[PDB]
This record gives sequence, C-alpha cells and structure tokens, in this order.
Amino acid sequence: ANSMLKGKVALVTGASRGIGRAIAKRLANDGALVAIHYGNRKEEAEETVYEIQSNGGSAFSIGANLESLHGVEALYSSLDNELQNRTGSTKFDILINNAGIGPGAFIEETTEQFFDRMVSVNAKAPFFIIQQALSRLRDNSRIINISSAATRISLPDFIAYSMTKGAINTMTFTLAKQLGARGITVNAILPGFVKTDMNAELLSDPMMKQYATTISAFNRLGEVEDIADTAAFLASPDSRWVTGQLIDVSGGSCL
Amino acid sequence: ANSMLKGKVALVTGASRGIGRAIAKRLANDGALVAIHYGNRKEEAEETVYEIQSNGGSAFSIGANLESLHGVEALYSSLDNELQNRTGSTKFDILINNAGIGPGAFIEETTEQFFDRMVSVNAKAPFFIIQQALSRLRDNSRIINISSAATRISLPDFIAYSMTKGAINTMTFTLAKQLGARGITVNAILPGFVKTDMNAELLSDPMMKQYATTISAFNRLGEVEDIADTAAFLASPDSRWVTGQLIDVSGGSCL
Amino acid sequence: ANSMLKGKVALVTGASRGIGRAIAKRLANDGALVAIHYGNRKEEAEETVYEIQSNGGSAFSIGANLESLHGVEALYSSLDNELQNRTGSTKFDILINNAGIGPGAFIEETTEQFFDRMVSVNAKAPFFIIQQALSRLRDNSRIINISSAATRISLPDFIAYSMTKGAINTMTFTLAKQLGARGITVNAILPGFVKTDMNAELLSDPMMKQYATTISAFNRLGEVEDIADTAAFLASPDSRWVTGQLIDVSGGSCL
Amino acid sequence: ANSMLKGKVALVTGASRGIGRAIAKRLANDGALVAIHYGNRKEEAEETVYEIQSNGGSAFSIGANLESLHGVEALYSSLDNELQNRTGSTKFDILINNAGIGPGAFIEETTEQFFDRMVSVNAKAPFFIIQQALSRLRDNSRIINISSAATRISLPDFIAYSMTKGAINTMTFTLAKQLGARGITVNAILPGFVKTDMNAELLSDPMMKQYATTISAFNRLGEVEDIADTAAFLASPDSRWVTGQLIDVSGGSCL
Ligand SMILES: NC(=O)c1ccc[n+]([C@@H]2O[C@H](COP(=O)([O-])OP(=O)(O)OC[C@H]3O[C@@H](n4cnc5c(N)ncnc54)[C@H](OP(=O)(O)O)[C@@H]3O)[C@@H](O)[C@H]2O)c1
Ligand SMILES: NC(=O)c1ccc[n+]([C@@H]2O[C@H](COP(=O)([O-])OP(=O)(O)OC[C@H]3O[C@@H](n4cnc5c(N)ncnc54)[C@H](OP(=O)(O)O)[C@@H]3O)[C@@H](O)[C@H]2O)c1
Ligand SMILES: NC(=O)c1ccc[n+]([C@@H]2O[C@H](COP(=O)([O-])OP(=O)(O)OC[C@H]3O[C@@H](n4cnc5c(N)ncnc54)[C@H](OP(=O)(O)O)[C@@H]3O)[C@@H](O)[C@H]2O)c1
Ligand SMILES: NC(=O)c1ccc[n+]([C@@H]2O[C@H](COP(=O)([O-])OP(=O)(O)OC[C@H]3O[C@@H](n4cnc5c(N)ncnc54)[C@H](OP(=O)(O)O)[C@@H]3O)[C@@H](O)[C@H]2O)c1
Ligand SMILES: [Cl-]
Ligand SMILES: [Cl-]
Ligand SMILES: [Cl-]
Ligand SMILES: [Cl-]
Ligand SMILES: [Cl-]
Ligand SMILES: [Cl-]
Ligand SMILES: [Cl-]
Ligand SMILES: [Cl-]
Repeated sequence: ANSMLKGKVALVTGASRGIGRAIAKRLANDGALVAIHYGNRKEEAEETVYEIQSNGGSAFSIGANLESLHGVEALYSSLDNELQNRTGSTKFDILINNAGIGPGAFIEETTEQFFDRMVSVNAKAPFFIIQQALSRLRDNSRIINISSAATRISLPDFIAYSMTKGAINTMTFTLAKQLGARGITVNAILPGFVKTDMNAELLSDPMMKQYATTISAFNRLGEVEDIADTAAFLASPDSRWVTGQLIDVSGGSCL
Repeated sequence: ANSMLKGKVALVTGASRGIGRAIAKRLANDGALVAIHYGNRKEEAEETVYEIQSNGGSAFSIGANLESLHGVEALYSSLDNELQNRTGSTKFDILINNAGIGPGAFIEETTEQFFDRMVSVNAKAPFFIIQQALSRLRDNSRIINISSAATRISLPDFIAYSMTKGAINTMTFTLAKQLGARGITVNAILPGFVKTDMNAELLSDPMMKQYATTISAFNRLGEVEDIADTAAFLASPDSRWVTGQLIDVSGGSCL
Repeated sequence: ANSMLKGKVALVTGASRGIGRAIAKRLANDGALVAIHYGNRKEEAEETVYEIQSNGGSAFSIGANLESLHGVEALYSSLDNELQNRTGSTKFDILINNAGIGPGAFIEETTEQFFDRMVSVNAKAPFFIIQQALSRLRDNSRIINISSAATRISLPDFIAYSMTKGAINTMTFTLAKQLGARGITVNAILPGFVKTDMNAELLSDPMMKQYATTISAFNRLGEVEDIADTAAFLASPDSRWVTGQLIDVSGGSCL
Repeated sequence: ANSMLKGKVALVTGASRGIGRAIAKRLANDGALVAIHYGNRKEEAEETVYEIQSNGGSAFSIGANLESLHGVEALYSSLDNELQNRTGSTKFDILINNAGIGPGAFIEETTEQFFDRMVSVNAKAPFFIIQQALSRLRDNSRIINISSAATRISLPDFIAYSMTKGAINTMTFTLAKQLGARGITVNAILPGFVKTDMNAELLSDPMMKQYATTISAFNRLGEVEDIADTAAFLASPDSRWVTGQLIDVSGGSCL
C-alpha cells in the first residue's frame, strides 16, 4: 500500500470481478477511496470491497444496471449519496469506464437486438457516464476507458464488439482535446486476451488458447494485474502529459 | 473515355446530393449501372439520373428511409426487383455506404435521442446494409464506406458524429479480413471539409471558412469530385490489392 | 493503352526489373514518357524499354549508381540531357522512388557497413533525388515512394531495412505538407510480399512461402501488377486530394 | 517515498541537461543507480550527480562522443569498468536512448554532411547502443527510446530530424517482438515542445511561443518533468505488459 492517490476518489464501473476488480484493488492500494460499481452481482462487489479493506484501503459498493440511461442516472444518485456522506461533497478525481459485455457474432449472425445491446452497454453508457461525470470531476482529473486490442487486430467473429470499442477509441481522442482545458486527461487501455470470465469458455478450447498465448511477444496470456498496473499510471499525477492516447496493454500481441 | 467499370453494377446510398451524387456520376461515367438511393424526396435523385443519362450513362433511383432497419429491408426489396428486370440477376459489384447525417453537439449538449439517431443512421444502417449485401455481392466486389477525417482530427463539437465514424473505421478493417476469401475488398474514404449546399452554412462564417480552407496542404476547400475521383479507384479492378484501409481524402488536412 | 497520363513525363528509379519495371510499363501504357533508371543492369533496362515500345509507349533508359550522391547528380545530368532532346525542357511530372535493396540481418548481425549502405541506398538517395527533383517538377506533380509493410508488421530479421523504410514513411508525410502549396502530392506505397528477385531465395523455402502466402486476406502472394496498378492511381490527376498517405498494398496482410 | 526501482541500474544517454537530466533525476529518486552519460564536457553531468546525491540517490557520470561508433565502444568500456566495481557485475536493467541533436533545415537547405550527421547521431548511435546493450541487459529489462511528436505532426523545417526519429519509431516496434522472449520491453516516448535552455531560442519568438503553447490541449509548454514522469512508468516493473509502443507525451498536441 502507498499514498500516490491519497485524497483522491475513484469510480470503477464493473468492479465486481475481472479487470475492474483488479483496477479497483490497485487504486485503493495507492490510497484512493474507490466506488465499486456492479451491474447486478452485489455479493461479488461486496467481496471486492472486503479485499480492499483487508489490505488497509477504503471502498464501498453501489449497483446500477447500465443497459439504460436510467441506470446511469441511478449510478450517480447513489455515488452522490455515498460520497456526500463520506467526504462532504459529490466531487471525484478518477473515472474508469470498464464495465462491458463481449459476446461473439460474425456479421451474418448479428441481429438488430444484439447490435443495439452492444452499443447500449459498451458505447452509449460510457459516453453518458462521462457526460454526467463532468459536473462532478475536479480539475486535473483522469478518465480511463477500457477498449480492446480488437480495434487493432481483426476479429470478424466479434465484429459488433470491435465496432463499439472503435467508438470508444474515437471518443477518447476527441474528448481529450476539450477536457485538457480543465487539466483532465482522457486515455484508453486496449487489452489483449486476459484470463477473466468474459473469455473463460472461449479460452477453454485448446486451439483458441494456443492462438491467444502465442500472439503475445511474451508467449503468455495477460493477467488482470497487467491491466491494473497500467491503469494506476494513467490514474496518477505522473501521467499529466499523456492524453488522448490508445495504450496497448496486450504484451506486444501481433506486433 | 474511361470504361473501367463496364458491366459493373453499383449501389450508392444517400446520393441525392453532395458526395453521394458525385460518386454516382463518376461511377456511371466509368461504365457502371448505378442505383441512386435517396432517403426522402426523389426529385434530386431523378435529376441526377437525367444528367447521367444525358451524358450516355445508365442509372435509376430507389427511395428508402434508412433511419430504421425496415428501410434497409425496403431498399433491398426494390433493388432486387429493379436489378432482376434490368440485368437478369439480383447480384451486384460495388457498394458505396455514403448515406449519413452530421449535426453537431458537444458532449454536454448531446441528448439520448440525438445520440441514438446518430448511431442508427451512421453505424447501424451501414452495418445492416453490408449484411444484406453479402448474399448479393459477386466475388471480386468492392465495398467503400464514407467515413470522416474527424476520426483523425479532433472535433469535440461533433463528438457523437465522430464516434459513429470510428465505428465504421473499425468495421471496415475487421470485415476486410473476413471478405478476402471471396476477393471482396472493404475500404473507407475519410473526407475533410467538402463544399456542398449542405455544408455551406457551417461554411458561411468567414472565420470557419479560413480555418477549413488553410487546414488543407493545398489551401482550398475539398470538392465533391475530389472524393468521387478516389472512390472511382477503390471501385475499380485496379484496387484489388488494397483492402481494410482508411484512405484520407482531405487534401492533406492537419498533416 | 490509354491517355490518362498523355503529355506527362515520369522517372522511375530501379525500373530494370521487378516492381519498378511493372510500374514503368503501367505508366507508359497510360501515355507517359517514362525514364527507366537502372543502377548497373543496362540490358535489363533496355528490355523494359523494348517492352514498353512494343506496346506503343515511349521510354528510354539511363543509368546511375545511387549508392552515392555523385550518382544522384549523374541521374539528373542524364535525365536533363535526354528530356531536353526529346521535349525541349528538363521538366517532369511524376517521380517514383522505387530503387532499393533489402538484405536481411537481425540487430546482433548488423555491421556498421551494412547499416550505412542500407541508409545510403534506401533513405538518403530518395531524399536527395527528391531534393533535386524540386527544380524540375511542374506544379501538380506526383511523388510516390515505395516503402514496405515491414513498417507495420514486425520483421526483426530485417530490422535495418525496416528502419530505412520507416524514415521514408516519415519523409512522405512530412514533405506532403510543404509541397502541397505547389499542388504536388507525396504518398507512399507499402507492399507486402511480392514475387520478385529481392525475395526469390527467401521465398524458395516452403515454410517462408506458406507464411508469406497465408498472411494475406486473399491467401496469395502479391504480384508486381498489384503494386503498379495502385501507383497508376497515385500518379494520375484523379488522386489530387490524397497526399501524405501510407497506402498498404499487401492484400490485407496481417489485418 | 518511491522505491519502485530499488536495486535497478540505469543508463541515460545525453543526460547533461534537458530531458535526459530530468529522467536521470527521476530514476535516481525512484531508487535506481544511474549512469549519466555526456557527450562533451563533464561539468553539467557532475552537477546533476551532486544534486542526485544530495537528495539521497546514487549516480555517476561517463563521457563518450556518440558522433561515431568508436564513442559507443568507449561508452561500454567505461560502463563495464564502473559497474563491475560498483555492483559486482557489468549487467544492467534500464536503457534510455535520449542522446540526440535537432537542428533545422528544409529539404532544399539540407546538405549531405547535415543529413549524414543527423543519421549518425539520432538513428545509427541508438541502434548500436542497443546492439551492445543486449549482452548486458538482464531479463525483464526496459529500453526507452526518446523520439519526437514530429513523427506524428509534420514539421518540414525539421525534415531530416523527423526522418531519423521515424527510423527510431520503426526500430522500437520491430525489436519489441524479438526481445519479448527475454521479458525485455522496448518503447518510445514522443515529446512535443519542451522548455529547456536549449530550446529557448526557437522559443524566443513570441509568435512561435504562442503556437507551441496553444498546440497542447493543456495550453502550456511541456516541461522536462512531464517527460521524466512518463519515462519512470516505462522504466518500472509495472509497465511489463506495454511493449512496442509509441507513447505521445506532448500534452495532447494537435489531437
Ligand atoms: N478480458 C479480456 O480478454 C478483455 C480484452 C479486451 C478488453 N476487455 C475489456 O475489459 C473490460 C472488463 O472486462 P472483463 O473481462 O473483466 O469483463 P467481466 O469479467 O465480464 O466483467 C464485466 C464487468 O462489467 C459489469 N457489467 C456487465 N454488464 C453490465 C451492465 N449491463 N450494467 C452494469 N455493469 C455491467 C459486470 O458487473 P456484474 O458483475 O454485476 O455482472 C462486471 O463487473 C470490458 O470493457 C472488456 O471489453 C477485456
Ligand atoms: N461534407 C463533408 O464535408 C463531409 C466530411 C466528412 C464526411 N462526410 C460524409 O460524407 C457523407 C455525405 O457527405 P455530404 O456532406 O455530401 O452529404 P450531404 O450533402 O449532407 O447529403 C446527405 C445525403 O445522405 C442522405 N441521407 C441522410 N440521412 C439519411 C437517412 N436517414 N436515410 C436515408 N438517406 C439519408 C441524403 O439523401 P436525401 O437526399 O434523400 O436526403 C443525402 O443525399 C456522409 O456520410 C458524411 O458524414 C462529409
Ligand atoms: N518485392 C517485395 O516483396 C517488396 C516488398 C516491400 C517493398 N519492396 C520495395 O519495392 C522496391 C522495388 O523492389 P523489388 O522487389 O522490385 O526489387 P528488385 O527486384 O531487387 O529490383 C531493385 C531495383 O532497384 C535498383 N537498384 C538497386 N540498388 C541500386 C543502387 N545501388 N543504385 C541504383 N539502383 C539500384 C535495381 O537496378 P539494377 O537492376 O541495375 O540492379 C533494380 O532495378 C524497393 O524499394 C523495395 O524495398 C519490395
Ligand atoms: N526539447 C524538445 O522539445 C524535444 C522534442 C522532441 C524530442 N526531443 C528529443 O529529446 C532528446 C533530448 O531533448 P532535449 O531538448 O532535452 O535535449 P537538449 O536539451 O538538446 O540536450 C541534448 C543532450 O544530448 C546530448 N548530445 C547531443 N549530441 C550528442 C552527441 N553527438 N554525442 C553525445 N551526446 C550528445 C548532450 O550531451 P552534452 O551535455 O554532453 O552535450 C545533451 O545532454 C533528443 O533526442 C531530442 O530530439 C526533444
Ligand atoms: Cl476475476
Ligand atoms: Cl472503507
Ligand atoms: Cl451538393
Ligand atoms: Cl429513375
Ligand atoms: Cl521481374
Ligand atoms: Cl520511345
Ligand atoms: Cl535544461
Ligand atoms: Cl561522477
């Protein structure tokens, strides 16, 4: 545990498991008060909180289903209540847009319903979460969006997913120019394959694993800690001169 | 006289005016049969048809409202009927996804309805237009998506628009890998500022004019023919070894 | 044969064989007077000329060893003499920087001598060829540099070669901004593997072939015509709004 | 207090002043033993050493003229001697290729000597510095190449300089694939305008100042610490999953 982020308040969406959980634990380890958002798995969120507290950090869990904007509004209603109680204001410093879905389909298999849901959760929700954060973020804050190396490496069997993450990349680079006036940086992290349960079944196939492992310059799968450790830098004061950037965190996958 | 596209059949979406109309004229000049799609009133499209025919070319118009997928269905029902009678086949060769909208709003001004409409028209429609095209495209066909230089140059005042075009960019590179098995290429053209009747209000302010003029390395506004002339290469057999590419056609804007 | 480039004069470096020969034949086919430069293989250059003339075009061969700037100076002394005789001036319209070398070495195997030679031929010579072309090129001319997809796809066994082509890419994008004032476009073509004798021995190994073939979205090796057909567009008036761009002509290799 | 680099050994080239000196101070602050290389007179480097030591850190200086490969040889002969006595080993952990020059010239002003010197100092030297480093670098080491935003933003008035930095960019991405087998990462930092005593003449013109200031999304000139603070992340164990990347550290210049 250290004090790099002492005095700072972070919201991490989708922090009940996987990458978001790792990110949340790393930020709390560095001294931040962390809001652990969950979509519906409350007890997993509570576990993330428990782990943070066990290691001397401060965190709390709040739910919101982000599949509609009424969910975004709910996120901020709860965040406001908890932060007001704990800190005397509804202000915060670090926003991690991590929550997302990623089911596969080729273009010929993609239905309207599937497409619309991918957009609602992965592109629309982060945009509206940022929109509502603007009144709450302090100057010199940090916005980090979790994208995907699928925006750099062609995966036609995930085409709708890739498109939503392409929208996130353009959103990042575009907003960075406006929000730099307030000192707020906006960056994206593009993970490669990372052992989590968005891909537990996909990676269960040994062919798929071999492909996933060997594409990295380091000949291993990524771990949640690999992503969290880069997010910690982007969340910190040290990264003040890096904005609008799409940082690959794939272990040099497909160089 | 160019006969590069003799025997070819092309569909250009949103081709009543502006860039779409110019692409339609150019493709027809090169020998293609051109379906000129329009979203509302036929009169503009019918006048383009008359102009093409007066210059010795072949074209017809088809109306469909692409604000919903029902319009995509109607587009293809009409196209199938027209092509079967005109050519003995429902198959075609060249798909130009030009149809789109581009109103402005900063993130803080962007409503849910505004955002959903941008996605529906600019990302969802081209996606399902391609989906339905695949059973009709011949091998060695060409798909050209009209994107925007706004995906390379930050325009916060058009943020939802930019996001939609970034989604198109990712779709373009992703699908190219899949469709190469059929010799089909998929590319995007990224225009900068182009003079139309439609853009001529944003372009009325002489300050904005000066910015848009001198951003180009050639120090002039783009013209619809500048775009159409690059689309002609991408639609031709000569571009066979170029796929998945985002081709800037901005007169070297902001290099 | 056509007249797209009627009245235009082109110089193609390294046109005695391979890609440069293909480019030269395509430009002459479109009506250009083509200067066929060769390093030392005069009879192969004469064959390129013979082939062009057989198909109704106009061309001539001139030698210059580009391994030193005295070679560049010699190139232009001969070009000036021949063009003055044939046209009444030393002006021209299209410059193709194609000539180059590409032997392999990992970083640990690269000597100072090897490195220096790669730079002299592949980076320095094209820069100085362009420098000397500036007094000779008309307004609205075209500069096309042949680079390599090795600038996008990591090939550590060709590291010095890749670095020289990276320098070419930056040179292209940078000069485009200055030369746009005269209407002159500057672009690069990045080929993938193409069956020529820069890689005849490398591809003779069936393992290397399989890799070279299957990385393309089209599951074939590139042909010299694939490169020439893209160069014809970049050389033409149709490409006036495309400048500073690095155009992949690899058949969607490694998307 | 940061102890991120405790036990680590770093070499920073051209670290008498400017960015190199700032990186050296920061790395030493984080616990690294720092070799501070200088190209001419020792006094600047020795003063940095004194400053680091006064703040509790460990460092020493080594002189070598990197305008030739003989200087690279001399660098490593001195470094081997120093490290063996200081640490019991010739091995080290962190290589920062910062040494370079950056005089301006348009293409039409660029002499052969000017061009050759730029290559020798900016591309050839870092290449052979890495070559000689590989036998000395431990597994899980870090190589960080200081490049330039001029590879993303066209500066025709620095064209040879830009070309040299594009060569460094390509080398960075290419080598990352090779070196991942040893857990070694290779990345580049691309600064924008940074305030030094060295840049302060180009920056004296208030017109140029205004351009360089407002090009950033943060509307201020870069500072040496802005660069050093990102280098600290790339030098650390936390950046293990980031390799082959060109990280813009320009305060979001020209987004
Ligand atoms: N793992 C990879 O290989 C990989 C690669 C590239 C990018 N990524 C990206 O990394 C991020 C996290 O991925 P992950 O692998 O850690 O995912 P994961 O293990 O599936 O966890 C997803 C998280 O998102 C939340 N979430 C999902 N749908 C939601 C909804 N509709 N409303 C609110 N919250 C919702 C979940 O909350 P509940 O627990 O309540 O369901 C959960 O905390 C995503 O943006 C993903 O695209 C992952
Ligand atoms: N103009 C520029 O500077 C610029 C720059 C970058 C990108 N672009 C892109 O280029 C494309 C067109 O450029 P433009 O400026 O020439 O277009 P435009 O002049 O604005 O005309 C738009 C065309 O798209 C059709 N359209 C719009 N919404 C539609 C809908 N909902 N359903 C069906 N059709 C619809 C219209 O058909 P109707 O005639 O029936 O309305 C019209 O012909 C767009 O994708 C645009 O984003 C333009
Ligand atoms: N083929 C590929 O797979 C591939 C892939 C990517 C990029 N490229 C690029 O495409 C371009 C042409 O390649 P290629 O495969 O066609 O090469 P090639 O078959 O080896 O032909 C090279 C040409 O360059 C000329 N040349 C070589 N060294 C020279 C020198 N020192 N001075 C003057 N001229 C010299 C040669 O003239 P002489 O005949 O007199 O020797 C010859 O005409 C090069 O820039 C290359 O890097 C090729
Ligand atoms: N400053 C900027 O705005 C900017 C922007 C983009 C990139 N960069 C890059 O960042 C690096 C340094 O930036 P800077 O402006 O802080 O540097 P600087 O202030 O110009 O100082 C240059 C340093 O490099 C060393 N050096 C120069 N030529 C050398 C040679 N031939 N042999 C050995 N050492 C040599 C010098 O050592 P001595 O003290 O012994 O001379 C000096 O410490 C360069 O690679 C530069 O291109 C800077
Ligand atoms: Cl987990
Ligand atoms: Cl707590
Ligand atoms: Cl118009
Ligand atoms: Cl009609
Ligand atoms: Cl040949
Ligand atoms: Cl002749
Ligand atoms: Cl300084
Ligand atoms: Cl010392």
